[PDB]
Amino acid sequence: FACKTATGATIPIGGGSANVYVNLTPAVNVGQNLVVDLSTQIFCHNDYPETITDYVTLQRGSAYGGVLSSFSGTVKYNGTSYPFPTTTETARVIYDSRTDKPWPAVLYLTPVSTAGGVAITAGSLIAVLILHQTNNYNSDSFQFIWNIYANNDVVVPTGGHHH
Ligand SMILES: OC[C@H]1O[C@H](O)[C@@H](O)[C@@H](O)[C@@H]1O
Repeated sequence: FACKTATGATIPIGGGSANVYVNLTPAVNVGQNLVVDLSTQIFCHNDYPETITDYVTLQRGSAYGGVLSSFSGTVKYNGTSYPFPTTTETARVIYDSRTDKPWPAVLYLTPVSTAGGVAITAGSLIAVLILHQTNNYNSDSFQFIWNIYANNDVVVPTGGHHH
């Protein structure tokens, strides 16, 4: 079992870490959800599907930068919504093919009530997600650590008399 990003960063058998750079909607209005769909950027495969079934969860997710300071939200993993930051492991997804399959993780993040102005800066680390892989074959338990960086600034528009 190993994983890669659409841009070509890889994490090999046994786990490791990689960086994922994401485009974000540049203005996230109050009450709205900024959606970070990692299933278009992170893909994984099973190296021995004839004999081994791989089980993959989101084990932990932490918030950073502007997301930590100015957003609240959830992570939708394989269709079920969990808190984000996430300290409790999710249900599992089965990987059973040598063909790359998306990792079905999507962040839904809404600005907190005191947000306003620049909330996320380009290049900043905004999230870390731990993909946990086990299987039905041996004792392997591996962590694939995805560092999620913003490709662009995100602003929460404000009102007032200054524009
Ligand atoms: O993907 C099938 C199998 O491949 C390798 O042996 C290791 O990555 C295992 O942990 C995994 O279960």
